[PDB]
Amino acid sequence: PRRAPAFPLSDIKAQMLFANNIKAQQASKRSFKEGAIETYEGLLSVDPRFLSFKNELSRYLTDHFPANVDEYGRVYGNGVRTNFFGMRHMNGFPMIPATWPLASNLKKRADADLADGPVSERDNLLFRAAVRLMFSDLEPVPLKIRKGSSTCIPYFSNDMGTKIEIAERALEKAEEAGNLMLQGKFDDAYQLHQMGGAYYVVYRAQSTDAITLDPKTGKFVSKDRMVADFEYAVTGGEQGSLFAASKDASRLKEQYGIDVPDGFFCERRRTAMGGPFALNAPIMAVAQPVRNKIYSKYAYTFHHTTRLNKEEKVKEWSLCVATDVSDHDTFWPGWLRDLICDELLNMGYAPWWVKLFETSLKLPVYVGAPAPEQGHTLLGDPSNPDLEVGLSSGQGATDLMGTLLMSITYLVMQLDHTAPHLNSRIKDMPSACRFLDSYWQGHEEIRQISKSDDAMLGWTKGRALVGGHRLFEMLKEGKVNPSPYMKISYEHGGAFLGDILLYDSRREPGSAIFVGNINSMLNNQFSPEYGVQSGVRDRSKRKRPFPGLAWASMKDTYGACPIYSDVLEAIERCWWNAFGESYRAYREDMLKRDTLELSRYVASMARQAGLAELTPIDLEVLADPNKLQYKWTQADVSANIHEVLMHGVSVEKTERFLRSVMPR
Ligand SMILES: [Mg+2]
Repeated sequence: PRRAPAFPLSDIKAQMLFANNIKAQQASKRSFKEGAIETYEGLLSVDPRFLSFKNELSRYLTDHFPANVDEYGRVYGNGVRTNFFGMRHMNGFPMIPATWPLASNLKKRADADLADGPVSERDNLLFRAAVRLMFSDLEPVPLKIRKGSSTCIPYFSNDMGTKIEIAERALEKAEEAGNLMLQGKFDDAYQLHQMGGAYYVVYRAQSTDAITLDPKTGKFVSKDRMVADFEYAVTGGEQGSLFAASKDASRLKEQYGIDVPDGFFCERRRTAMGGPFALNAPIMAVAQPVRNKIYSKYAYTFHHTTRLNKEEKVKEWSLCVATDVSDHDTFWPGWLRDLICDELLNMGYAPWWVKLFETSLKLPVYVGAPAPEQGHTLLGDPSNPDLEVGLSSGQGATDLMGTLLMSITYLVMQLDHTAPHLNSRIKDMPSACRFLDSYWQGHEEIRQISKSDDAMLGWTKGRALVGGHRLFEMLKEGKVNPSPYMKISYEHGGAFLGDILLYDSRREPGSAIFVGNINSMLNNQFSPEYGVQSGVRDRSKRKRPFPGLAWASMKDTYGACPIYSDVLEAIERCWWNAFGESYRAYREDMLKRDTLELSRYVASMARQAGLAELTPIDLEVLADPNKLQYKWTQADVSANIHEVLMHGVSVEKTERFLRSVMPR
């Protein structure tokens, strides 16, 4: 069923992806690299005292605080959903090998018995209504760019001035590039305007992953993570193999002279892709106005801030179903990209813009280094973008693509299994739009709160409620998938956007509360994804600009967890045992140093201003800006703090660009 073409780095097609500069050339050739992360300034993730600490703490917390999750996956009591062994990884050392990204997910979807298009006309109207409501009356805003982010293919620039020039040029030339693509002249669009080429595959660490302690043997077992070899990836699974990657860390002693304590493993590695910036800029210029619309007009379903903001909505429900989606990005359907594009054309969107958007979701992928002596291969031909990878992580609108798919998928699930009496309200496009507009504002007896693959489905009192309970039972039974679109199940320990829904004896949403996940505090404090990057002078460009600041927001973020105090005391006791120092004093010193350093970056902050004007969100984001890419948005952050992390292209340039894209 057609193998994807593959080109080695030596091939002209791969050489054309990398500009004639040191950074781009280094990116093309970069071999497999691994090493201990600098967890905190002067502390490596493999430091013997640190691993001793992690061993004692993970064992103690699991012992004293076993998971309190009922038969229906509802969290109660202590607010704990699993063991605490997830911290037991040699951070910076990945599992081997990482996966080769699947060039086509068509067979993957078909074999999982998932649909190759909307099943019914109702579903087709709902997906199309989502496009109409999300992309209609948009207002232009400046194009915001993350400081220190790469432009990837072909320049690999990290310079803000260069990135602004690239983005401004992209907005000027997007029309000419899109029109070339409409003529099938992809090579010309890429050669002239750097719009096309490929995604650059970077493998990111998932610092904590499931580990269990086998009571029979007293030995730890890491969760097997399936990976595709090159043959499997190019054939979409027709040939080659899907096998468990090796998380065994024994090798670190032999290779690096690192002592590996019992039950410590190599980290899970996830594919992540970096888009060609010239192609992403015109997409981002439309994506941000879309987010502003859905987070304002449809704030009920889409705008999530605090645990109390979520709680106010959920408390009004008679039933709350916390869903789980299996491997969302890889299963994301190309038919949805095509349906979205077709609908945007029907709405009157510039055909050249729609073509750029379509192309961004079919683009080839350049594989770097999944393992030693592997990689440096382009999958797919940039002259005719035709890949079906699912949803590329570095595409300019990935969050919206997952949100569009999932929001409709969950609504269809509620219609099919609980509310057939609402089907008569969805007869054509105008009625589909009116119904969806009402549903997304939380005005119907069936409701939802969602973001990409995370959601909580609700039922108020009414005709759909009884069906809601049967659907929940069907999910518990786990024999039948309730959706034709994606693999849906219930979450084992229901949570929404980091906050655990803590139920009491009644097991009803009315008396349930949202609390911070204590395991996430431990993940963030002891297993960060990145090192401190102490060599990167400009802190605003680091992956973790001000790690010390997270101490100041900790009580606000995690204080509501039933075992908050217990965990902090266990940390103090274990850190004393391992380092002969106070963890609290260590964090207070880091908080002081980072507070002082922060004022250098904030124009409004005097030489020793303090954190007085900053919110807990501001502090969590300054310690981890990745939270601004999956948890929160621009409007949730103070303006003076957003400026530390982002820079923008003027609204004058974007306003002119947006006028040319949008209908009449
Ligand atoms: Mg969830």
